[PDB]
Amino acid sequence: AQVLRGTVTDFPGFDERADAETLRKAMKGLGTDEESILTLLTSRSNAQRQEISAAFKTLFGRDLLDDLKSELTGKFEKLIVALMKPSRLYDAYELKHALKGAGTNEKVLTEIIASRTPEELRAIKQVYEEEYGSSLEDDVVGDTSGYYQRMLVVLLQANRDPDAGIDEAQVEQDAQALFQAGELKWGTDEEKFITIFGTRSVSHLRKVFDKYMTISGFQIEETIDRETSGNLEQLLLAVVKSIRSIPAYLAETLYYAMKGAGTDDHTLIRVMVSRSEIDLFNIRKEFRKNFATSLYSMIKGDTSGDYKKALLLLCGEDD
Ligand SMILES: [Ca+2]
Ligand SMILES: [Ca+2]
Repeated sequence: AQVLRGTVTDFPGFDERADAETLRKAMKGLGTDEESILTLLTSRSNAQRQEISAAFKTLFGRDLLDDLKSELTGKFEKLIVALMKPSRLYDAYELKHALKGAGTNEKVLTEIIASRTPEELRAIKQVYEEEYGSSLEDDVVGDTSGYYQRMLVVLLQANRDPDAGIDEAQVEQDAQALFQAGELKWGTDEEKFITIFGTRSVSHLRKVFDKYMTISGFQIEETIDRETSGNLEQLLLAVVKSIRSIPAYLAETLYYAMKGAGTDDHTLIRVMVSRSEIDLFNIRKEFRKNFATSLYSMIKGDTSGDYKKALLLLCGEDD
């Protein structure tokens, strides 16, 4: 399919001492030059941002991060601070920040654990432990319940079959189980639908989604309802949608985060930063295709200020 790319890449002919001085010049004295800051950081890669941060410290004896936290304000500050976080630690940080006793944010839990590949989930599990000194499963387990928690664990095991010629018997039989499960409202034999959804391979599972509607008339997603359903049905839907296309799922997330009154700035920030160098371009295409409107335009009509200016640049084009 389309090759996978972000909207941010290495700045060619990058100078971390020159960068560091531009940034210093933009904060030194009363006031701030927010346009210099947002225009520089937005067109430097995460790796480069970290390099500048280091040149900052060596040529001025100050911490780049703190200076930005005292110079900057609001949603704008939140966006730049996110941009500066090492890409290796970003996903674990967000997981960690969501797991909070009874205040736990399941939406974030669902969204990162359902759209990340095994390779990515394994790395997040290594990093999390290193940083917060505890394993991710234990924290998930301690702050979640029911088959929701059980399915989070199966997926965290980052262990789903590799692709191979499909076994067409297994597909019909597997489409059958899921049909019945839907009928009984996803609240019986969880152990059975759970092994199917988190262990079968992506190609096998795309065949199954196909058999299911032949053998049922509607698409799996129509048996779940993304507004009222529980934790578990919400996970089931994210999983089905991410199987079909990660960029299509992240594009929908961005859409419901702006769609309406206000904006879910947290969600908009978390998806734009995190995917800027992976698939933001692809998310842009799906978005446009599926919502009949460019992402660039929705952001432009939902945000304002330097917050808006930096997000339009990360977006980096009108589709
Ligand atoms: Ca200043
Ligand atoms: Ca809105």
